[PDB]
Amino acid sequence: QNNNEFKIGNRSVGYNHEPLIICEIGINHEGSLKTAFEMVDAAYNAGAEVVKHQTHIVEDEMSDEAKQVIPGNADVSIYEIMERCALNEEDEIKLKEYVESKGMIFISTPFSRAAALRLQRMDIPAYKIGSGECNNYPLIKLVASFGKPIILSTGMNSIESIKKSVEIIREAGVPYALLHCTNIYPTPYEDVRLGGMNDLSEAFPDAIIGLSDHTLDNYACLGAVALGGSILERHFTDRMDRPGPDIVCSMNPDTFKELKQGAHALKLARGGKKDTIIAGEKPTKDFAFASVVADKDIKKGELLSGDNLWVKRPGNGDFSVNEYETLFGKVAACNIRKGAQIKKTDIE
Amino acid sequence: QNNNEFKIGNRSVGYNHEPLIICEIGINHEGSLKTAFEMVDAAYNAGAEVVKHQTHIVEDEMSDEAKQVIPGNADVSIYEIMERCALNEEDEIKLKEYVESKGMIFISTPFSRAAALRLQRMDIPAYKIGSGECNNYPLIKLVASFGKPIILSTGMNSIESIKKSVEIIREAGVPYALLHCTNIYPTPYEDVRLGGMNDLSEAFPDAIIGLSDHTLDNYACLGAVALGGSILERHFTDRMDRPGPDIVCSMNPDTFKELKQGAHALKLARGGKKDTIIAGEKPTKDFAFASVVADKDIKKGELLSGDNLWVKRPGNGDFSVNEYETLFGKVAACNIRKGAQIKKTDIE
Ligand SMILES: [Mg+2]
Ligand SMILES: [Mg+2]
Repeated sequence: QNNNEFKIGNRSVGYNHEPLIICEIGINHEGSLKTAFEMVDAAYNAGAEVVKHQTHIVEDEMSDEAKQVIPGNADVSIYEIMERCALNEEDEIKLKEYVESKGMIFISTPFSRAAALRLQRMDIPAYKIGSGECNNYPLIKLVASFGKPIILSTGMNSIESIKKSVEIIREAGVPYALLHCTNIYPTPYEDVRLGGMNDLSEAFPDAIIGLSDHTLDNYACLGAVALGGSILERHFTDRMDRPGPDIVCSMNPDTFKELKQGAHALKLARGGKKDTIIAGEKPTKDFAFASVVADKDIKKGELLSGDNLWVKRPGNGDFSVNEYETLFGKVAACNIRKGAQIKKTDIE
Repeated sequence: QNNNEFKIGNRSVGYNHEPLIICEIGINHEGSLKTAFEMVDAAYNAGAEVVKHQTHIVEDEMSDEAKQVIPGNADVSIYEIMERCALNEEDEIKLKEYVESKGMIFISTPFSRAAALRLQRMDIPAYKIGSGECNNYPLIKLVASFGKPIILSTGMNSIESIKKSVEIIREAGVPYALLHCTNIYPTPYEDVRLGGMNDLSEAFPDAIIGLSDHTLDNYACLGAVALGGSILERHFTDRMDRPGPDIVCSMNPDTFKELKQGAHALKLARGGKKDTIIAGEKPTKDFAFASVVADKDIKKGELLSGDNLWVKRPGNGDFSVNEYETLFGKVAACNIRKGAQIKKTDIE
């Protein structure tokens, strides 16, 4: 595929590295630092490498109009949901310390100028930009000016619209990833369109490519790895009985571990070339390929033909099945017994 | 990808159809028709559509040399294994009837001229050709002359070598599939090279493409489906504690069902295009996209600038974030309150 790569802290990402699973706790903590810690613990104990937050400062994120619009996966205004689940600056700092105290990488998605500036003050190692902000060129300009790598979700946006955000990122000179994404909560399998990842890599040859997913299980992400994806993001919860509008499409510790194991296998199995010679097949080639044999008793002086020659395993005969027709018309230099492999000494 | 398709009996196969899982009982029955029936039952009860056999007539399959060569996954000669597990013509006919009595499709792999002729007499709906015979051009010629579709495994062979077999198949005028395959029992993940499927489809645009697999689990096949594969073949057993050299890489009823369910999800999720507009994202676009707002109180007559304008959710404002910079230099036609969306009536 490609050899693009960059570092998030000490963790390299890209086609030639192990796929990175981003555990998006998001708003799943419902505004409780204690709940967030329980989810951070569950992620740690499951083997997570990265916990991602969402940084919500509602007054800079939304105008008063947001109090009258309802998301497809809720029954109250987006403003109410965000004001309910937002952690304040003091608590988010503690959350980052807690994640890092567990040896994991902390990143977050700013949904506003104020949030981006908060995260720059905390000095996070990379920035996630959500699909809603993929076309927020002013906010992308700000985040790119921080000089850290950017992971950009691309849901709800065309290649043409994405080109403008990538132009800004390239101008700031930071490496970046593009996550294919579909922003329906939850997303039907039929809307995932894994082919969109190929479209992104074709259009943006310098991007690390991955998938942000909101389906009900791991299949989409496993397919993303088979296609060459390097970053996988799903929401994460410690328990599936938690309340919250994103819980239903979340992984838990057990399904995280399943994704991690499947991503490892598919990282190994993906790519490569048909024509590569595999040493381990040699014993099979040696017995499974066919050699030319006599199909009847052939007397000295008789001509070899398609009527007195055939081919049978194994592959150690003087003439392989690929040389079958070249023997036609040759002269038997001695009697040849039916069923015997044709020897170089059998022909004149 | 493509719209190639053909019928195996009443079952259409190809990119636009449900992936077909071939339950390869093979030599797993260890020569016992009773055992083969138990495996056919297990496949039926698990939901299998196709049971595939192997047709071994050892005298036409192997010369005496085969009694001295040992496969990588056994400790006796290939001749001994095949003579031990082969079903005679009477038993194979009963096996085909039994499979069909269960509503499933019966196909088989001939390893010899005599076996191919036996299967033509039984009138099977399609022929599998194993990777060992992919370069057995004489045998392919014979099988292609039967006028039934061919499913050709391509392990241990180059594209160049495969082109000669496909030429023969095309000349006979039958539709065909190409299964990418690696013939190590079992196959390490790192040797699967799922990219080989892309190589085959590029070289042979008229082929239905799939995977024949000998890994220890379903990951390779699930990746094959994500990449567009239409046919999946794994060995199949009723129970994993059965003896036999291929049992260890076999699926059983539970892992068959898991593959069937994963292949369904990935058939739905695969392919497609990034730029497709998804109706279900519309509610999210409506609240998640940003509109232009006043970043400070702006007095009538003042000019709009990057210093007194910003952007915030939701997306119902008169000016979207993509129009942000076009407002620069416009004149406020009235006082504009900090935080308000910019209205078309706010500018001269
Ligand atoms: Mg999300
Ligand atoms: Mg096999």
